[PDB]
Amino acid sequence: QVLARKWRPQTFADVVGQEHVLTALANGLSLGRIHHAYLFSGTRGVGKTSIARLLAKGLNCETGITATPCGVCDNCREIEQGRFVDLIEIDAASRTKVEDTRDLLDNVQYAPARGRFKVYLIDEVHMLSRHSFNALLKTLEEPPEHVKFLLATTDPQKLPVTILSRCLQFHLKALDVEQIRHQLEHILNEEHIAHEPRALQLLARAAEGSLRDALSLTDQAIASGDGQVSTQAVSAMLGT
Ligand SMILES: [Zn+2]
Repeated sequence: QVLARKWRPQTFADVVGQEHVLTALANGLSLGRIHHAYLFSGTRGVGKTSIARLLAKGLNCETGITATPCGVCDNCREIEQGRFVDLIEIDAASRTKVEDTRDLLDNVQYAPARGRFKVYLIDEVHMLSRHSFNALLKTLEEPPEHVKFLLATTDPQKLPVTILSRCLQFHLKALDVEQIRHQLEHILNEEHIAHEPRALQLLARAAEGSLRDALSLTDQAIASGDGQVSTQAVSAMLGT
C-alpha cells in the first residue's frame, strides 16, 4: 500500500485541478447528457487516463450512471483495478499488443456483458496503425448506443479532423507548484507522516506539473531517508 496507489482518485471530487473538465463530466453524467466519444488531451502526467477511468467508473457503477461512483460494487472495484470486462484498455503506443488492438477495433464487442456500457480506453490514440484508425474512424461515424470511446493523447493535432470533430475534447493542464505542494502536505498529515517544508517544495518543483509523479517521488523519498520526508533525504533522492 503506497501513497501513489493509496491516493488514486476514486471520484471526480478527489481530483486536483482541472475544474472545467470535472464540471463538464460530473454534470454530464448527472444529466444523462453523455457523448459517444471523449478525447482527453494534455502532456504525460496530467492524469488523462486517471480521469477517463473515473468516467468509465461513473458510467458503469451498479447503482446507476453517476458522477459519484460508489466504489464498492464489483464494476467499480474491478474498473478501479483495470480488470473490468466492459472496459477494454488499449495501448496504441506499444507494438507488443498491436495484434489484439486492430482486432478489438473491428471486433467492437457491440454489447456489454455486465455493464450497461462497453468502454474502450485508448491511450496515445494518435499512434494507432493506419488500420485501427480507420475502423475506429468508421465507428465514430455510426456509434453503437451502448458503446463509448474514451481517448487520450499528448498530441491532439496528429489526429484526423474527422475524429476531432466527433469527440468532446477535454484539455487537461499541468498543476502549479502550490497545488502539488498543498496536496502533498495534506496527504502526509492524513497519513501521520513527518515532513519538512523545503522538502515538499523540492518534491513539487521536481514533479514538474504531475501529481501522479509528485506522489511516486514522495514515496521514493519516504523510502530513501528512513522514516520521514526530511529535506536532506529529498534533495538526496533528487541526487547527484
Ligand atoms: Zn459502484
